[PDB]
Amino acid sequence: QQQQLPAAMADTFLEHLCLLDIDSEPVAARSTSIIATIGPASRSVERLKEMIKAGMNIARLNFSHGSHEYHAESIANVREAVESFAGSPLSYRPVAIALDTKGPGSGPGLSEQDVRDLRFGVEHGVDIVFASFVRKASDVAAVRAALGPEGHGIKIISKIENHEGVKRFDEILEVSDGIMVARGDLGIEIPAEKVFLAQKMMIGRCNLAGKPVVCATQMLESMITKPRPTRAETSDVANAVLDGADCIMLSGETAKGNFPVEAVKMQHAIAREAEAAVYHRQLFEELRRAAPLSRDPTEVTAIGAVEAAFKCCAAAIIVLTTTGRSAQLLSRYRPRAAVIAVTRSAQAARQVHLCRGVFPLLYREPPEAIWADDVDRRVQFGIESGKLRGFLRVGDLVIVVTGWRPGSGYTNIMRVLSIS
Amino acid sequence: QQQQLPAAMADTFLEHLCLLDIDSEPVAARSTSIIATIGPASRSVERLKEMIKAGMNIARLNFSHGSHEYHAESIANVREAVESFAGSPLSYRPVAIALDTKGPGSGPGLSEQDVRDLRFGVEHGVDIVFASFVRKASDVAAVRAALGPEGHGIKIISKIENHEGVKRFDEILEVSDGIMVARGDLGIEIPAEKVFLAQKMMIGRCNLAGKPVVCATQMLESMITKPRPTRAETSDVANAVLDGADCIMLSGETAKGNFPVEAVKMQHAIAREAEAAVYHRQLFEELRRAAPLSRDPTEVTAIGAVEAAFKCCAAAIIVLTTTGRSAQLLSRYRPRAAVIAVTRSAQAARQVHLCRGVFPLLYREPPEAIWADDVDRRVQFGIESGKLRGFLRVGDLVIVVTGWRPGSGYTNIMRVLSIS
Amino acid sequence: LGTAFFQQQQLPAAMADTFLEHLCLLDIDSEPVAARSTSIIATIGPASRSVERLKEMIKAGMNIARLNFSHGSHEYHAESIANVREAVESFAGSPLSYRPVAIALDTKGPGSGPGLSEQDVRDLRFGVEHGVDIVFASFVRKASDVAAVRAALGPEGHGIKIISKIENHEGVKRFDEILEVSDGIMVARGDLGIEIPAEKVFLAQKMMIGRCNLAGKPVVCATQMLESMITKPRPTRAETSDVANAVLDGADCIMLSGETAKGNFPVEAVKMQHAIAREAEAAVYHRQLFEELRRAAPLSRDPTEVTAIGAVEAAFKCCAAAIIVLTTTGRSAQLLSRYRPRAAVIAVTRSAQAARQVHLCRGVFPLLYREPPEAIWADDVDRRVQFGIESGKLRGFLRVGDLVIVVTGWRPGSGYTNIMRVLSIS
Amino acid sequence: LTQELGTAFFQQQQLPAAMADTFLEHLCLLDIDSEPVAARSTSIIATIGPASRSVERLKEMIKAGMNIARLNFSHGSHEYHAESIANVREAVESFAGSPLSYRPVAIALDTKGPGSGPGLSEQDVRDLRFGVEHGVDIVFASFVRKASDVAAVRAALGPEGHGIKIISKIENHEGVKRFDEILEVSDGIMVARGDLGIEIPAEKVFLAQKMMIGRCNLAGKPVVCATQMLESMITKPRPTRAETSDVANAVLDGADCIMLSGETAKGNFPVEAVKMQHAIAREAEAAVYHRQLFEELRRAAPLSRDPTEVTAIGAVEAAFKCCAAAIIVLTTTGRSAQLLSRYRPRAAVIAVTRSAQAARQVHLCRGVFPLLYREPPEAIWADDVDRRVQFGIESGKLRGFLRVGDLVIVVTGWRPGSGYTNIMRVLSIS
Ligand SMILES: CN(C)c1ccc(S(=O)(=O)N2CCN(S(=O)(=O)c3cc(O)c(O)cc3-c3cccnc3)CC2)c2nonc12
Ligand SMILES: CN(C)c1ccc(S(=O)(=O)N2CCN(S(=O)(=O)c3cc(O)c(O)cc3-c3cccnc3)CC2)c2nonc12
Ligand SMILES: O=P(O)(O)OC[C@H]1O[C@](O)(COP(=O)(O)O)[C@@H](O)[C@@H]1O
Ligand SMILES: O=P(O)(O)OC[C@H]1O[C@](O)(COP(=O)(O)O)[C@@H](O)[C@@H]1O
Ligand SMILES: O=P(O)(O)OC[C@H]1O[C@](O)(COP(=O)(O)O)[C@@H](O)[C@@H]1O
Ligand SMILES: O=P(O)(O)OC[C@H]1O[C@](O)(COP(=O)(O)O)[C@@H](O)[C@@H]1O
Repeated sequence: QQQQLPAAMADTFLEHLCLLDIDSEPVAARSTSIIATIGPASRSVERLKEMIKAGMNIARLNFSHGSHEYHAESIANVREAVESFAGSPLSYRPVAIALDTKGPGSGPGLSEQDVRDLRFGVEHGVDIVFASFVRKASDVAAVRAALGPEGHGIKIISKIENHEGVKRFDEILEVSDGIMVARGDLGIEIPAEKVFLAQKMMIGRCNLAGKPVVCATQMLESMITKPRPTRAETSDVANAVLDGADCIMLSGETAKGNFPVEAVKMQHAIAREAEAAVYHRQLFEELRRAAPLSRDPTEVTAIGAVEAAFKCCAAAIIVLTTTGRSAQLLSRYRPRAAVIAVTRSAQAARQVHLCRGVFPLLYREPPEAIWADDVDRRVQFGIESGKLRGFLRVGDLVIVVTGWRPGSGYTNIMRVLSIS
Repeated sequence: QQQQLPAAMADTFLEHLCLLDIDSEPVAARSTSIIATIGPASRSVERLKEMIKAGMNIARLNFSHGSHEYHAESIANVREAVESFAGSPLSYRPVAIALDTKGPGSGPGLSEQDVRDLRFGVEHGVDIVFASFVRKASDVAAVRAALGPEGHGIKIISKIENHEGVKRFDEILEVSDGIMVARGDLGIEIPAEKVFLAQKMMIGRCNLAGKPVVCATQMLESMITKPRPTRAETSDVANAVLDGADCIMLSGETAKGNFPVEAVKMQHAIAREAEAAVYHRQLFEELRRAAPLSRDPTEVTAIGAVEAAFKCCAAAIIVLTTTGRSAQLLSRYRPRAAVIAVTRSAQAARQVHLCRGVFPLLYREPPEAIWADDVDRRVQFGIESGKLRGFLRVGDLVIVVTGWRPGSGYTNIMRVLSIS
Repeated sequence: LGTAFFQQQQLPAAMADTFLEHLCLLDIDSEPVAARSTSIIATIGPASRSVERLKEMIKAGMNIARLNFSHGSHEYHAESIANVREAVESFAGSPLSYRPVAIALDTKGPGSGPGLSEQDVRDLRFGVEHGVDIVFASFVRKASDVAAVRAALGPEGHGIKIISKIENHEGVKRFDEILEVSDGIMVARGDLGIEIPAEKVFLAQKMMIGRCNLAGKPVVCATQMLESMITKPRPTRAETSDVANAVLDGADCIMLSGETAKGNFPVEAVKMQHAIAREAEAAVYHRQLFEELRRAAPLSRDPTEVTAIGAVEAAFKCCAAAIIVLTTTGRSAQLLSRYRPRAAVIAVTRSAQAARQVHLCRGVFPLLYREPPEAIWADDVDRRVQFGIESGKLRGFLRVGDLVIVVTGWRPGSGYTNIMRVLSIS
Repeated sequence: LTQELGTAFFQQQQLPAAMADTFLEHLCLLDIDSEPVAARSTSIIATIGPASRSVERLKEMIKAGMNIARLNFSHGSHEYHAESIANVREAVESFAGSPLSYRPVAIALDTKGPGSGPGLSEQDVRDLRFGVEHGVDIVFASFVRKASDVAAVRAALGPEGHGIKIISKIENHEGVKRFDEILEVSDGIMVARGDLGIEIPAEKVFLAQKMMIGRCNLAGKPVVCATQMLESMITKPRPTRAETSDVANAVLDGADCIMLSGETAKGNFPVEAVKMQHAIAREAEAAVYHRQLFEELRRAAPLSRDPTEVTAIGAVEAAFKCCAAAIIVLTTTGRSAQLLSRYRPRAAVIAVTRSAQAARQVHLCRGVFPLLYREPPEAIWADDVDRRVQFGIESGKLRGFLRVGDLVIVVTGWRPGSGYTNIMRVLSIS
């Protein structure tokens, strides 16, 4: 069979490793979202469109370099390239816009420049903030305050860049929306030979907590100048996916390199192969065993849907979401099935890329008179969207996750549907 | 906590054994159905009513002793005592009627008397047939043929009573509806020291097949004369439940003994305690791992519902059934939650006692004009009944299993309900 | 390779990856070949006082002889000890087939008051004077009760093993403190089934056996195991079930109280208990049992404990017929037993008391070495090795090629075990 | 007063992370402050070239932890490689003054390959005969595609080259497909990712690496991870975040050896790359989840009636039970040490042998620390055995392996000869 299914059927992880096949082509859609740093090499509207077609999910704006005028233009080009595909909603791919802060610099609270960068992001409608150099939970609260009452929906991903941040990780993760393993600065503050330990630990604690985790810095570094990466670069990218990272990131690879689209395509290729090599048998059992009991129907429905999808090898789990939460809760159980999130919120659709295996679609049509009808219309939108994108074929089984009443947090239904 | 919950939380079976508490009272309803052999000591309509209140689920008619007139009278008195409780529809407990055949005696095929006995059972509306001395799959086919065209809906439980029956078990189970470990005759054909091996093997193979299994003969033998059983008798009963038997049975204990109701009450008491001592953590994992993948939504919904019920420690899994199949498929995954089956079929309600943890409700209310309304009215019937019988309290969580259109084999929905 | 050995003593059922597949692979035609591990304790009464009949019970597999001091005078029980030791030493002519038997004293109990009853003090002093090996302390409810029994033994009764009978609710609740100070536990289901609901007795049994297995201390299942056999020649289906399940639960010993003491079939009950125990031992799922027992056992800096886990692991790897261990106090063999190997722990000791007492730990087969000590200890141990090997070649335990694990020490005495060595037979 | 000095232990070398019941819990328990204390297991293979040819710099590489010296026969004349052998052996035997701290180094020959078309290359025949004549210990057979290719290399060595270990470099798709037959006839495998990354898609190389390492771990045969491990260190003093990651992951995957090519052969930081590979490998070994690794390795290993194999599993089990500092094994061929290594113990497998070749070759097995016993054989073998055993104890005492009060597992045999191992004995230090 295909997509490492004989390797996934193995009773032991050693058996699984021995059953890995280079000829077993991956068929599932690429789960681990790609974050591309936008710079001179990736700012043109034609090239940005190419990167979207290549699989860029999030666009990073590094506020360490660049003026507010430069970054406002970065956003416009990004938006314009994304919106050119709006004419065909069944194929429109949303892209999130993230702001990577410059950092507290001198050491104390939040830098004055960062307050001005954060209020700019709020004004320009950014979805995610990569908080540079977070060392404690008070640093996160300061960033949340710097966004104000308008920046409430914006996701805060804390960049762990030093030893203090690693030690105080649990308090930072509790108050953050997710973590970024910013290996660049981290490789300097702590010994370079200990960085993998911090990466693997953070990814593990994030997987345990259900919160997104981003692997960052020098993933395909040689591709800035060369058309093909090193054997260690392909290895690192594949291992970040195998470790359980929700996102993979490109810095100078897409910002100032000669091969921006090629780095995106390469990251996509490796991530797709690594996802099929995931030992879901033990991964799901351990994730389920580790997850505490829940009396929230959204969480209870998530584990039931993931279990049901595993049983029939469901091609996708279509979930109707409003804030992204239902999709995030399905993602935490790491299913082999694609979590197709259908939401009317464009912000939630962009943000849900931080979760692994979540494929957002934006329902652009107005709500129907009968809620039951409007719900079924969105389920069909996700079936039609997944059919033209290759996710679904006729005769496939899908798990459909819905709620009992309109509004966020009412998810409670899982239903087994047969395609067409 | 109560119902061996600290013992169930343990990561290892040894830790589970060490965590068993005598003071941890069981709270869940008694799953393992009790089959009581009706004889002179239990013929009384007055006494039958007491045994129904004591927890008798199935009434066995041993055709080795007794005339057709004697047994048609026993059935008439059983049904009289059962329909006396039909005034309260939320608390009406259905009882199945089983016919235990005399056996092939000599051997050319099915005995001449058995053909008459089987024709009688069909005419008298029996639900289950205990086929005595089954040695091959041809023996089962002969019994099904004997049940003519009318009797095609009677469940056939094959009594494995000899060495040939044990050897040819897999072919017999494939054609049977379930197995009875008839240890009486079995303990004579094969060495008495090897009977436990055959019992444990058959129960294991039946659990793996999802088919019911009955433990029979000398379970509380001393209680025929004495008011209290031996330490080995309580042990055997508890161990049959721990082994994974769907049903426990009383022969002379209830048919000709001085303590018929007391034996039923005692079997109930032991079974309730043994069910709380079940290590569901490994049991469910092994049962799930062993069960093959399925493209049947009834099957897929069952594993999703059982997984969702474990996650929240759901009070009960309310399933709407017609043939009892949906409830049986939930039972095979051995949930801690009570599978409350809500059916309009009187026969299916009686027969569903063969599956462990299935609590049937006969829905006598008239069909509503709108099917979705009728489904919800039936779903609420299960909630009303369980809540009345102590199964449910307000604020509890239940897993509700339904289907997309009316008619059997369309089950595909699992929905997390919060009581009242 | 062993052709018939593939379908043998539930080996296909033991090879299974899951316990459910293990249950499905159990075969009635797979005859057990290994020696019977779970020791049998027979209560000696009027039906079993006869020296002639005692000899039959020894040949039938009785390992320990119980003296119930609830009935009988000191003269009545001293005669029993003489009858027993007489039958015991009748087989001493052939030391290679010499089966030692332990003598246990079951106390009457504290009656109805705080402290050890006055009769119990006399009974315990009697046992010390008569050289009993084990004491079944009736109605133990706390760790102070055990200390009182140990004090009543005095300076002479130091080697005597104290098995605490848990017979009531207080004893069940205070189990961990009682086990810490006891040498082992008896699940005295008779009295226990009265103090706590009869439907909760199996819970207490399974818990105690589990905690004893965890602690490495012996555990005895007692009362009404083959109760119907007091009057009838064959037991009930529930009785064979209970006996088999006690073995499957992990009990080191099975007992016959009243089934041998006053029943028409004393030898037949012993033979039946032996037959069931042998079948149940082959049905043990050693794959998960050993993994769980190893995982649960704490790490140790004691070479006797470290050697035990290494020897049990080595025996599983090659399907060693037996693990021959050279003990002095029965500790090295007890430490091997706690890891529950499929191989027979053949204990070779010069201590007659330790040889009798080592019956309390499951799978331990004691062989009293009567030959005199050689001038060189580095010669003595090597001859003590061959003594145990030839007892297996006589008793059927071993055949040519049947590899064995040999457990010895660096110097002679108590607790200097540190060597495990893989030996090939002939 | 605050007598918890065993709190410092159990908190070092990822011991809290190793004690976890689940692999997720293990990942969550990994600590950057938990310093590794055990000796570095995964052997380092350094490619010798212009940057690493001087005897002076070779001595620093040996002190930095180089275990095997690779001679790439794709570049270089027979005169150049023979001079490299003299410079290497000269630098190695400079430390022979203290046998209790002498570190042996193996010499490997990496062949040029069959070139353009089937059959063993004509240059390779000359190269292989040269290696035999010059006493090489290992041969990295370039571009092995089937079991016949291995047999051709074994034949090309001749009757003299019988002890030489043959590590087959899997460099193409055919080699990956026909892996099981190649491993059966090879002494070990090299995951030569350089050539491999060209023959098969670059995104599928990790799959081939992880599969090969897994099958090698299953078979008990050594496995080497090769090509671009610390590539940026050829020019820069510090590696990339992906390079440290890849090195650590090769160890975590279960590779017995890690390798440096241009990194030491033609780079500006040869010693620094060796020191860096050592640093990462040491940290990655403490992060190994031995709890499931040992259970899976034991479960997967077939039952054996060979006492050498039975003693190995018993010794590894006994070492985990007491957290033995080291497992001292007496070996002649290196087989007893290899069989202990396959079960992947946390204890250091200290191999004591009188064979200089076996001592060099035993570096291919992970966690095997060879010490060459130069003392003369005693008249009675019985005494001589417990003095070679004591040599290992005194060697560990000096080399920081053994502290007083520690426990060691000692693995010996019943008679002098290969494969006669059958004894495991628990010894307390000093
Ligand atoms: C304490 N001692 C002496 C022990 C005895 C037996 C075993 S065992 O045979 O390996 N063991 C049997 C019990 N199961 S299990 O409980 O998870 C269970 C798995 C099923 O698949 C299955 O159908 C039924 C059961 C089951 C359920 C409730 C009570 N009883 C059995 C786990 C596996 C031990 N494992 O570790 N310690 C063990
Ligand atoms: C949540 N995330 C981060 C996870 C990722 C992957 C897996 S997994 O693929 O099932 N997983 C891989 C790691 N092994 S293992 O560590 O026991 C190991 C078993 C071997 O047989 C073997 O050859 C090598 C190893 C091994 C690998 C890395 C470090 N030290 C040892 C266990 C099984 C997870 N299981 O639970 N959580 C998992
Ligand atoms: O995933 P979230 O953010 O909790 O919200 C998902 C919600 O979407 C629905 O499926 C559809 O309802 P809406 O009309 O608000 O879109 C709800 O029933 C469910 O609560
Ligand atoms: O258990 P069964 O035989 O599959 O029957 C359950 C059936 O009953 C329902 O739950 C309700 O419909 P009806 O009771 O009107 O047949 C169906 O949707 C489902 O297919
Ligand atoms: O059973 P124990 O108390 O652990 O002792 C076993 C003893 O066996 C021996 O191998 C032999 O002891 P002896 O020569 O004194 O009989 C000792 O080294 C060890 O102390
Ligand atoms: O590693 P190998 O080839 O199995 O050799 C191990 C051998 O070493 C010894 O300990 C000593 O052997 P030598 O005297 O031949 O060196 C043997 O008893 C054992 O058989």
